[PDB]
Amino acid sequence: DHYNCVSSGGQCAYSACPIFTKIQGTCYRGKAKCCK
Repeated sequence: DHYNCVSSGGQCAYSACPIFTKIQGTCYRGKAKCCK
C-alpha cells in the first residue's frame, strides 16, 4: 500500500515503474504500482 511503499523508500506509479526500479506491490487501492 502507499504507507508501506513510501515508508520503505518506494514510488507509487500508475502504469509502470521507471528505470532502476521494479514492481513490488501496489498503492492507491491497488490502482498504482509500488516501484522500488
